[PDB]
Amino acid sequence: MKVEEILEKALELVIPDEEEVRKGREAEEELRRRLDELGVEYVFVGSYARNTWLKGSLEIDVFLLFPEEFSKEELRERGLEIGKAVLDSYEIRYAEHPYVHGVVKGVEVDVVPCYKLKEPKNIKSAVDRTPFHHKWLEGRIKGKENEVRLLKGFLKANGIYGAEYKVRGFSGYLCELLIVFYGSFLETVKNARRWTRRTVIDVAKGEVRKGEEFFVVDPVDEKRNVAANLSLDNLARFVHLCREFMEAPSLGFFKPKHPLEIEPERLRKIVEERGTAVFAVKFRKPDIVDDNLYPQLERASRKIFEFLERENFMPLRSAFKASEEFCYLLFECQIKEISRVFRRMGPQFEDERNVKKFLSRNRAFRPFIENGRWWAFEMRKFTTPEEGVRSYASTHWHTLGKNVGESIREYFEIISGEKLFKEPVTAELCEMMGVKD
Amino acid sequence: MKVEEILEKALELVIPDEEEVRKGREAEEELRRRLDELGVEYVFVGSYARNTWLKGSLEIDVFLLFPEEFSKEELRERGLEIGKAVLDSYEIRYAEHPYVHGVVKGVEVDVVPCYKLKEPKNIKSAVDRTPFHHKWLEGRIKGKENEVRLLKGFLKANGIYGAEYKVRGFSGYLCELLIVFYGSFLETVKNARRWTRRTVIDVAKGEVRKGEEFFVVDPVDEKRNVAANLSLDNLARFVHLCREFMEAPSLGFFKPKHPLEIEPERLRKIVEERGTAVFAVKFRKPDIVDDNLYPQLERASRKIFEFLERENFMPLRSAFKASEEFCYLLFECQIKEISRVFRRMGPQFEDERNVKKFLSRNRAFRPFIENGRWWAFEMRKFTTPEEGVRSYASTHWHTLGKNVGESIREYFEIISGEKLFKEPVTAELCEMMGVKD
Amino acid sequence: MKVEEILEKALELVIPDEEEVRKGREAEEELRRRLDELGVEYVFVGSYARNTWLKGSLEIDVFLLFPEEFSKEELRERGLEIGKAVLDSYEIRYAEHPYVHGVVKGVEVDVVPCYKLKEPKNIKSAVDRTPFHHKWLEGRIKGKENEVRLLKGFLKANGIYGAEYKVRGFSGYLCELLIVFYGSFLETVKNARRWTRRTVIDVAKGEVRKGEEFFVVDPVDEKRNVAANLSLDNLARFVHLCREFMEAPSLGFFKPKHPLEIEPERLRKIVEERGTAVFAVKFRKPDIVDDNLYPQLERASRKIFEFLERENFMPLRSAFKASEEFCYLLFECQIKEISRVFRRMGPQFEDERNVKKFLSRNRAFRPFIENGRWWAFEMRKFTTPEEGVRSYASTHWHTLGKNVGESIREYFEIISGEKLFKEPVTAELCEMMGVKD
Amino acid sequence: MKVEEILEKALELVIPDEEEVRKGREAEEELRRRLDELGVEYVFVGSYARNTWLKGSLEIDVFLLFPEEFSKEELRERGLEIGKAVLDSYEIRYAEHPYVHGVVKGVEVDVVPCYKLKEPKNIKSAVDRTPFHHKWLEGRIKGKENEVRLLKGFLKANGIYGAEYKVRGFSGYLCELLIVFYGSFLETVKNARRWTRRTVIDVAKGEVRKGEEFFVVDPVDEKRNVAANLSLDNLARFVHLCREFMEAPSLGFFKPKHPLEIEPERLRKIVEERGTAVFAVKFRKPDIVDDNLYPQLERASRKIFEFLERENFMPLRSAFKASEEFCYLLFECQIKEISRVFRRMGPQFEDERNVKKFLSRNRAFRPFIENGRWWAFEMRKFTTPEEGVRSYASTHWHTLGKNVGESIREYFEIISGEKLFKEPVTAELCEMMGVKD
RNA sequence: GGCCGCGGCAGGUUCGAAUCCUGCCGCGAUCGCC
RNA sequence: GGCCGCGGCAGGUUCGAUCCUGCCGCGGCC
RNA sequence: GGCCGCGGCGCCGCGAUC
Repeated sequence: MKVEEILEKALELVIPDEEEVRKGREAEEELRRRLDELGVEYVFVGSYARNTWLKGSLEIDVFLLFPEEFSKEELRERGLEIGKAVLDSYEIRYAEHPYVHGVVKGVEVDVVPCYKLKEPKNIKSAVDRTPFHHKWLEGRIKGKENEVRLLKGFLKANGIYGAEYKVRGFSGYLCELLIVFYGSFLETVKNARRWTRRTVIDVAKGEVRKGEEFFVVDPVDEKRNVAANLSLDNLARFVHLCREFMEAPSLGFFKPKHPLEIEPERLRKIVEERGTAVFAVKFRKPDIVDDNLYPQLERASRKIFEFLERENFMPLRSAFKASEEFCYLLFECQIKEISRVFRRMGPQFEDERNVKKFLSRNRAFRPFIENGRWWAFEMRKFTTPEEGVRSYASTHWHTLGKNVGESIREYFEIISGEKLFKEPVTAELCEMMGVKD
Repeated sequence: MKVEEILEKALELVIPDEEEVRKGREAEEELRRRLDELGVEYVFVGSYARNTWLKGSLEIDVFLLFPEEFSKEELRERGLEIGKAVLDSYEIRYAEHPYVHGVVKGVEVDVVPCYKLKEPKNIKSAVDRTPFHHKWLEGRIKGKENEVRLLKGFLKANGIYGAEYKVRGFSGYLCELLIVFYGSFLETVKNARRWTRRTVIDVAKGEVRKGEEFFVVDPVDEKRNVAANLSLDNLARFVHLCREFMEAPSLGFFKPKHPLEIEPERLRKIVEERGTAVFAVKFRKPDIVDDNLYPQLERASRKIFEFLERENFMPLRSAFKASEEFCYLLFECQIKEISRVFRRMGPQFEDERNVKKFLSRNRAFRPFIENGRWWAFEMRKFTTPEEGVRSYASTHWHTLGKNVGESIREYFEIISGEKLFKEPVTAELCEMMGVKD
Repeated sequence: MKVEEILEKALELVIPDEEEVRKGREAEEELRRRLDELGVEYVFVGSYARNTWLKGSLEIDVFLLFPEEFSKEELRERGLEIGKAVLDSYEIRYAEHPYVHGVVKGVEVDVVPCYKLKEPKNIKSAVDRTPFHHKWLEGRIKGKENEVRLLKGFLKANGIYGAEYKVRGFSGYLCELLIVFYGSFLETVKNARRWTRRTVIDVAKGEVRKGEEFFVVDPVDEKRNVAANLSLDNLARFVHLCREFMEAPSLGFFKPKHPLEIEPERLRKIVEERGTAVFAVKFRKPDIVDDNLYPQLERASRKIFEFLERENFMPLRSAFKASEEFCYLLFECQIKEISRVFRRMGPQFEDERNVKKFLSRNRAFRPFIENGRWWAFEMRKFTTPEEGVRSYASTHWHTLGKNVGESIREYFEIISGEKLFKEPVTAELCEMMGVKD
Repeated sequence: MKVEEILEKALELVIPDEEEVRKGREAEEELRRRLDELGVEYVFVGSYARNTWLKGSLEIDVFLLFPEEFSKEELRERGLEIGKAVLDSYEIRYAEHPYVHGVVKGVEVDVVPCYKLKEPKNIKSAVDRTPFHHKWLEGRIKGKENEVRLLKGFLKANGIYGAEYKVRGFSGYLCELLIVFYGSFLETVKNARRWTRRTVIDVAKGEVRKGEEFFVVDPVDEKRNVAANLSLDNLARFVHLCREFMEAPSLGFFKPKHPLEIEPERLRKIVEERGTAVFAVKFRKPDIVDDNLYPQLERASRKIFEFLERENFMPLRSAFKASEEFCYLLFECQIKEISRVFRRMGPQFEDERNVKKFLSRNRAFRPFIENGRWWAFEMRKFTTPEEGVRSYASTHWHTLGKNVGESIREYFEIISGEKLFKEPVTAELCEMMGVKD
């Protein structure tokens, strides 16, 4: 019902209120006062500094600017001292390098040390790019803050905001570049309908061209792809989302979807209708950050999926879920059970030695010749995908990711049938099988 | 035990007794009397003329020569007419060209018209080579007829004698060429152990060499392969047989093996242990010669096998049988049941026109994106190999051979489970599954 | 004396003599006989099959051609089986697939299994590319075999033939492509003088252009760089060698260089005069193949080099050496000894709290202010590069390569002075320091 | 069935048939005529001369009796000449002394030259004792030939007949002495039940004593033990077999046992259940006689076993097998994996010089004092028995037997897991793990 | 010839060997043994 | 006459072409 | 199997090379 009215109502869901702004302003003023006491060079960067952060996601980023002369150690020591002295309650977090996360008057704050550089050519670390990113945007994004907020809220409600591995979606910095390029949320959406997996957007040169992959050229560093970790599938989803929006605009595009929580009985009747084998590999979650866990959950799923393909259980899709205590690898297979007998390949009839060897082994049934080479009927170790995976996870745990694999070595179990519907994975199941609400 | 005594004992199971010879002599000289009255050019050829026919398989071949001053049409008229006016209880058989077949004083006889040719260059038809074959062998095979009979007996015992499509084995002409080449039965068996699927035996040039296929060069025409209809798997079986015989010689090799009759309950218990689906397509046998029938049964069997692979029922082997009234196509699949749901591939996400068309269809489940393409869960019309073949044979009867397919069109039934073991196909089922005695 | 006369004398050094060719032919014949006996499809490939192999380096490569339907497991099983059967004193090696290395009539052979492909697009495997490399070259290289041999000998004599990691030079395939491109060894050398680190040679297209890296396009796959593992410095050395050859042609360019082998006393005096700290980290060689060992020796020596840079010992160069039992990482530093006392950075003067903490630590000497920042004199844990490396190798063994690092972790020792000159590293030290003959 | 009838039945499996006697008798009488014409001093001895040879194991032993004047290599080459001019198809053989082996009219013959001695005082080698052994037995054994053959067959059916190193059991001569001592086969078995590892059987003195070891005094030489190469464990096995036989007599004791047939999968499941490390050392078999090979395989096994004990992998049992081309050294260990860290013992605390040296070695962790003594943590060079054996076999190949060790030096593999069950060692693995079915 | 058991000499391992393992020699045994 | 192989034509299948079908001549096989 | 580069926050994952 009228795009302009929808976008107007969508701002309410995204723009922070007076209270949250005032909460940030008071923390900012206190933060600067404490920093100025220490005589350190610093700069406020990121979403807060440009006023492009979402309602409910207030977080202040302060970058400490140190001379190029400093060592990495000196960069760390000094930085860790400034951070502790300036925050009410601090915590040492780790990324490319250590830094300090904490709180100032109720507001979350990151204090990150980096080098003060003259040109982007000296950029070695990623934290060294962040100040240049801010410098490039601070003037170009003015007046277009709410457009950024619309784009972010849009992506967030559809589960593709954030470039972290859990999402493999759009980074905040990517959104702001898109707004600078197209000028508004609506124009971004309109043009995105024609994006391909070979689209190259170059804000600095002000042009769109064709490349080898979907590439958003960092105006600060032409060799960097800002959308590097945006998956092909999430790109496709954004493009299709944009087509749907212009076709029939709705405020519902900006509203987070409520997961499908159906009764285990309806779920049982669905699986019965589909006639598939549905089961899960449950194991204890490794104590590691999301950015290590989720690529490993992806790897473990893929390996078991490929195994299921090789063993002729014909997997349809896989999925996974991480809770606080347990992880789950979910699978659906077209084959509930396969015959015990299978065909074992032998040598060609010409090979006297190896045929003799092949026929020497005792078997329940007689080998045979087909198309000039020997074959033998032999017996499978397992005849259901559940037991197949039980065997694979037992013996090939080392291939299911470093930490995920090691955990599966210590403990795992196969859960199938209606017992699986008791586990907290019904939402992932319904999504996996494409269940309509 | 030893070879020398084995072959001596084998000659008894191989050489026609004086009673069988006398039966043939009295039919020959009488048949010549009728060819002299009419005063027509004739010649006795084949296994009878060369005295190399195997015991029990007495059959006289008489070719009617006619001048080159005749068209392809004129030959059959005065050909068959001389045939009918010479044979007592005659009929008409169809293989290549029309010819007469009838019994004269006990034994059956075949009268084939053909041209009288000077050199083997004016050879248009295949029956034009038969005189030259006989003329090439009649001198060279003298003194080696028992060696020929041993090889024929050895082959007929193990179901690979005869080049007709029912057998796809060794022709009688091929057998005699091999004996002339190797000098004896024992030397043929000894050397054949080293035959490969690319061995070339050039009889006239007295050399073996490597080629593109198993090729026995016809002395009369170097471009012809005497072993053309000898299948690859029957070659393999002969090589393997020859190896086993030299290793542990026995008269049993010259005696046909037991029919192997298994009771329906042990057969049921076997199928259970294998865990496979076993079923048959039953239809009424077309009234055609075996050389037309068996290639069509092979085709129908293959087409259904390929359908089963394509539909992911994972067939193991197939076979077929033809009784007097019915034909059977036998199959064994590793999949008894597949899921109702399956994946249908859609267009890539950039392709808006086709994505819209792909998503417009109503389905029970939500389509999804994967690796840049759309995919849809859809439903199979059948979930068992039996039900799949019911559908296939019903709508694709036409491609199951000209006559076999037409019969299947008029009537067929799928027979599975215990009810199949009542059908007269137990021998073929046991062979197919490699059931050992 | 003339360029062409030298090339004529050089042919004697690179062309295989009659005896070696005969040794190859007879091995080939016996190998073909063994393979044909087994019925397998195969193809001779590589330098031997194309007659471009270098004098004294006779080696036969045979690829077993399997159908695409074979699984990897079947491919590997049938491959190894055939390899073990046709080769004497065989040996199982491990590349992409395990393959069989062995001997046939005194000649070394590789039997490698691969897929028989129709189009090069089905290639995701390096061994699958080899048959296509052969088909592309077998015709185009005819009449140019001696030119390839000239180029290989030129490269080998100067230690840059072979793309394996020990060499990081030119592969045989690359050499042959270059000869096809330029037509001769002389033209290749003449044009190579103008090569740069951005040169792109497109062989199939017969053009040269500029790119991001030195890139020789594989005619079978335009995405592949045939010179991928040619190091930058070895490219540089070849270009320089080419300029030198054309300037003053000599047969010496084709002759291997003999090691220096100077007396330990002379080497000692050279190091004394240079006034440098020269030492080695000695540890046991891991039982791994060259292609894993050498990249790890490169990493380890590089990591220790960087440590020495950080610790202000001012390294000049590093080198390494692998013997059968031991490995050596060699270093030369401009600093033999650094002062005990050093400068420790403190906080800026404004920071009252951290200054206090900084000044509260007990020290032998008083802290001081310089450029608005507090500093303190503190003591180094080590004062020689030998002891620094001793510490670093002890505590950071994990960064010196997985296998090399694990070895050093178990045992290493720092050798220097007269003890070092007794170790078998004289050649490497001389080269490292640029000692003239 | 009574014992008497079982023994009556057993004779059938044990006495050579009339054709075998006529074969040997004709070969004998013919072998004499050739020896008499030359006018050479000869004597028939051994199991044939006394008619005690077991069914199927016919061998004619002829000894050439030469004067004492011809020393060593004088009669060695002369007797060898006589051996050729009497045998049909001969061949030379070694084993502690030289001789000639061949055939005479299908029967196998040995021709061993030796000294003609007055009394058993002039004894030099074992070849000089044989005629005296024969002389001592030829009269006493008369009428008890079948008792000897029962004992021989009994032992052979249980793999403990023969003194050769592959067996380490009862020699034929020992068997005869035992029958002469106890009178019959049945009395030997009854009394053997009470044999201990200190039983001394003195035939010449007709008594049993208690001594230091199992000792059967040779009636020809009181100093030598006829049961010298009978192992303690085969003595044990025989005594246990005799107890079993008298408790529940059976003809089965005279029939050899078929090896245990077992699926690789069951074997994998077994090793999983046991939780042990099971692996083999595979290498090419040296071309040497059994009497040299097997003692070397025993030595190699023992050495590696002792290495495994020392390195705390806690081996259970070992075994070995020789195939046609390869040997296998099998091991089962209770430790699949051991920690990298271990304790190294240092000097006593008061020993200042040695403490200083011990502590001078740089190490990852701090040394410590325990019970008046210094200790340090250090790192193993391997953490699995597989890694350990690979290292040990590489460095200490020389000690693993003369020929066996040299072969290992050239090449060996370590095979474990499921790959090992493909090797022809399943019977041995079943035996050493005590697998029953 | 190979293996087995003792005596002698030379190495390796070690902070340090009469002893812990490798090698070269002498004397017996087994197939001292075979 | 059937089967197999090789070419051209017209339809099914699919979101749309890879894949199944039918029709005509060429070569092999019984 | 190891090495190099990319990605996300030194640890993981993915590409290139042998």
